[PDB]
Amino acid sequence: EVTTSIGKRIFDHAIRYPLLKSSDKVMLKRRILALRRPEGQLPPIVTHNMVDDANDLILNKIRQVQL
Amino acid sequence: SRDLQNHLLFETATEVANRVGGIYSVLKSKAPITVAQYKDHYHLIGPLNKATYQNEVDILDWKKPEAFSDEMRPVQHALQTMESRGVHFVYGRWLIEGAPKVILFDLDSVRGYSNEWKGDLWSLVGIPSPENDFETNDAILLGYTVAWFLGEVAHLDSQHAIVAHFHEWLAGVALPLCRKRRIDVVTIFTTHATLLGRYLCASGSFDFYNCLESVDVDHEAGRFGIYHRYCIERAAAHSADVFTTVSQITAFEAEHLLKRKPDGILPNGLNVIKFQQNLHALKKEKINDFVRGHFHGCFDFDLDNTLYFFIAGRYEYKNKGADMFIEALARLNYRLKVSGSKKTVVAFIVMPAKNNSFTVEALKGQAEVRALENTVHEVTTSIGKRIFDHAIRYPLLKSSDKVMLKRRILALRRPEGQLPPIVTHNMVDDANDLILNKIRQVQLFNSPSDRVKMIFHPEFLNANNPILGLDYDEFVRGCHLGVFPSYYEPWGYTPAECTVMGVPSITTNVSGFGSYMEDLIETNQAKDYGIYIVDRRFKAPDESVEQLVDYMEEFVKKTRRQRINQRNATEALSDLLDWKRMGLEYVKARQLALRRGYPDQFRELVGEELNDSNMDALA
Amino acid sequence: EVTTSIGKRIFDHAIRYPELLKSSDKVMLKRRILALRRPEGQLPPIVTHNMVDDANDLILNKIRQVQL
Amino acid sequence: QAKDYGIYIVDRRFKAPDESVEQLVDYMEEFVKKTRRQRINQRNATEALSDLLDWKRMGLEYVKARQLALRRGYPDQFREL
Ligand SMILES: O=c1ccn([C@@H]2O[C@H](COP(=O)(O)OP(=O)(O)O)[C@@H](O)[C@H]2O)c(=O)[nH]1
Repeated sequence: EVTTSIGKRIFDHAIRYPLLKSSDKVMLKRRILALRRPEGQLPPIVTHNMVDDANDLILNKIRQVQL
Repeated sequence: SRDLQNHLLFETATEVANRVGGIYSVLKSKAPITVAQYKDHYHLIGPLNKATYQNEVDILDWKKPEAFSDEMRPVQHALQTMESRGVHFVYGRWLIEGAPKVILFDLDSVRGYSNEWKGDLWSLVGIPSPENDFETNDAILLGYTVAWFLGEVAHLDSQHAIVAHFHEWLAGVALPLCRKRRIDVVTIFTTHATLLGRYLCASGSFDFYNCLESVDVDHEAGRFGIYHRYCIERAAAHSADVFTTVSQITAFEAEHLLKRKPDGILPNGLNVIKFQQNLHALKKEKINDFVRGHFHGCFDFDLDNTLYFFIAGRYEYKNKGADMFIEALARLNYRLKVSGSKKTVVAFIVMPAKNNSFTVEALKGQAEVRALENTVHEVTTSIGKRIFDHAIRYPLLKSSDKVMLKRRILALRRPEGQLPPIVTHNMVDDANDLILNKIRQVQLFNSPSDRVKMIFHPEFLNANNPILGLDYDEFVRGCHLGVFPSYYEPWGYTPAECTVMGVPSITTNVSGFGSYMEDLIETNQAKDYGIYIVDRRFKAPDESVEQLVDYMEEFVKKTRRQRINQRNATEALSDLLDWKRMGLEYVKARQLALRRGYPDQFRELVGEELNDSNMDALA
Repeated sequence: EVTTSIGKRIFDHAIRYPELLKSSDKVMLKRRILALRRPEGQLPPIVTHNMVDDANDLILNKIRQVQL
Repeated sequence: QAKDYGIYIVDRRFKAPDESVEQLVDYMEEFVKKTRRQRINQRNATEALSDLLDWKRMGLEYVKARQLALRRGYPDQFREL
């Protein structure tokens, strides 16, 4: 959204002769905050909730080899 | 010599920088209009929600001298004081369209004073209330802190006069305080619904809008446990110079239930340009796609000649009037059989419920169709090449193709006298859920004799729904008619945003929105502007129901070109609803406060004496 | 346009259970083919353009002189 | 009603050569001065007038011309029918 806005502003200037608005910064800065990692929290090794997590063979191996 | 012209604003409620209700929106959508008027002299104030606040707020260091101008220095110093005394607060911009500056009061950093304060309060009124009220404690801690902040601002500032606006009882403690301390600020109070009003239509039943002149003064607040709270609300309403509500209908409760005719009305705007290729024709097709795989196996009708009706939002079964909708609907089916009509209505219900995600039965549908689609598409671009090639050389269905088509069709069969469902989900409490129960009773089971089909999707829509692949704003543009026949609805953003999206909607004169709209359009031109207002105040409940059914029949029985000219008029109405116009009504109320508080300073400014007894009166 | 009808037609049949080239289409196709016939034993050209000195232009005379 | 449904009929039979020109300039000037709403409506009125230009209605005159021609060639023959 922010970039096709830049697009129009740029192209328009060019077409009349002879970039980031505030509104934009406000929303980008929000999208970034939205993305923060909950403090020493690590990228998961599963993508699902495991019915029998503590026993599942694969997670157990991954845990042991410490990745 | 406090300045009336170049003056300052402080807006407070509990929903600043943290969603809790709909006020978070109102204040938010309002932002950029109000920030344009005031720039750095506008400040939202509210209690800090230590969880959400960091995603919501750009945290700022107010201590730097650049953090306020020389003119606004006083607030800096009010804050200096405010930290000195061990109150802590977050200062910064709210991260929303408008970037309005905000003050967030750590209520923990003052729970110390709690006892002296919870004390000073009923001893400024009556008798205290159980510690079983995390709500009012916060309400109070907040009020006292805010009052305290205003005192200091009025103490240190003398350039500008200060308007302090307050939304809803929870942020209304600060108000008695300001009268009873007689501090040099002018106060406005907006209720977004009465507290007494919510409880009375809770379970039941009192011809609410009818027998409320005739309602027990206090005892009624007493029996509901709401008594200490009513008193804050009542206390709040009376202390402010200006008393307001959001809709004409809400000012009828306000007057009788809190005993003060509101000096006006602040109806909720939207920023229209946040809503405004043919969209309708295109989103309709994404709906179509779900209707196809939902009615798979038994598809007896023309989607070319099918109308989409929807009701949507928080699952208030009777206030939202979902009762009348499912009812008006069964009746509409009746009428439509008799007149042997060829049209078909699929009605949607988008109210969230306790669920276990999508019925297997439903995911097979939107799988097998996505499947048939691919095959049909594969078979046809094959035909394409074979045809074009023949043509290009001068001077259709292969076997391989038939084999696979015939499979896709078998895949789609209906499990023998099995009927298209009325839900799309597995319902946690199916046999009790109010909506299914109604649909069952009026016997709409999507029988192929039925001209009205019912579908209930007990989840807010999200775009990557595997079944109904739309954002709700897409789903709306997609439909034909929105039906929101409410009982209790102080404003009701749904019908509003629905209208703004250029979709015709049925509303009711007991709906905040509906009331405002009735009192806007000249009665008859309503229907043709694509707003149907259904009277649910002066008619017999059964009379109303029959009026909703009338409006429905009218809509069905309409030529494509008619429908269009209506839609067009509802787009044209969208401009009436933008903040730019509803925002003047806030300026009317503040200017009231600025007068009533500084009358001679006022009469000196305008050069003459104007009427103060009511908002519009003064303009 | 012809084939995406054929699509719609097949897909509608299928979802509706229990020469698909409708002769409106059959016509417009019969037409766009005729539009392609090469005017009596004339050959696909060896230039795309209305050359000026058509006759004395070197690249051409050599194509003709090798009868391509 | 012509103006609303999209047809400006400039008078060029009666009026001057020149007084027609000022009437063309009128209709144009009139049209420019519409806001972008008034316009979208006008276009909606126009498209609606399409239904009166269809052969599916206009043809009925060709249907008459043919009938009259029969009547006329076989007058009493026709009278029976
Ligand atoms: O799939 C949906 C359905 C509804 N809504 C929103 O739910 C909110 C509730 O509407 P309203 O403010 O009128 O309150 P309600 O009528 O739900 O009590 C509205 O803003 C809708 O835009 C949504 O975001 N997604």
